[PDB]
Amino acid sequence: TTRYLLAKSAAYRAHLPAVRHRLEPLMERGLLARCGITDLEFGVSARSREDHRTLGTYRRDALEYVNTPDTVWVRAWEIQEALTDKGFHRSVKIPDLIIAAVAEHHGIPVMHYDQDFERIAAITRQPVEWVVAPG
Amino acid sequence: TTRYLLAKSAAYRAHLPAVRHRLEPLMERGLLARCGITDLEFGVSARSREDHRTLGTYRRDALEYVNTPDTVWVRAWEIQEALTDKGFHRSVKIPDLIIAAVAEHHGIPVMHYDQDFERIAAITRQPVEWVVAPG
Repeated sequence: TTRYLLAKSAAYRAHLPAVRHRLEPLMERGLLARCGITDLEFGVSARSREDHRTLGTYRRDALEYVNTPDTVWVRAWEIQEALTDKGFHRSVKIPDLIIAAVAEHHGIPVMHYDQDFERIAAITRQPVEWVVAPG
Repeated sequence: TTRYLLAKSAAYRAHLPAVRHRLEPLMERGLLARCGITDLEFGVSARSREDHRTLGTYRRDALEYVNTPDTVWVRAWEIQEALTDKGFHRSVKIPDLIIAAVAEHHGIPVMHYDQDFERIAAITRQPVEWVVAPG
């Protein structure tokens, strides 16, 4: 039904059996999504220039593209402001703010393995989901 | 004449006398630029929610805005690919790729204090400048 914007923390664990068990059916159904910044974070995992090309081909084959509206910069600033008094603005990574803003714009959950997405969602009220139960 | 897109590595050193000596005249002349992502990285330095607001007001008063075109995501991916064989894709931060793409789009140098901008410029041939001589 709804797609999930897959965050690095889950993608980098796609090889673990429980995580694969969740991600493979979503992928086969076309329910995993990517955007500009999640592709960039995925590209860090390349092991050669050609492998970076292989990874790009995989991502374009396996995850549905969603656009990044130009509102993400201010939205991320708003979220960062709301995280500041608790001090989370110094630990929540800038790319994760952008990912959250993209997912919120499209009305899709972020699928992740990082409590920081729960810290963002406490502010935005947007849907987020652990790829597998954290415990 | 030309503006400079100010990167975090220089902004975070604005209090050092040599750096202030370079940045204050540029600021007074309206020659320092900001974009969505450089403002986000600056916001990490806030020391309270209200201070985050103070910092935002300062940035809007002190640095000229430039837009972030939707081409930055693919441009950053291209740069990351060209950094991959040397291994720099695993150390050059995603926000710095975006900053470089913004500056390149606008034809303005990045003003920085991080050799990673020189690694990017070796690929793109775009202008970059140390805020003060690195040595």
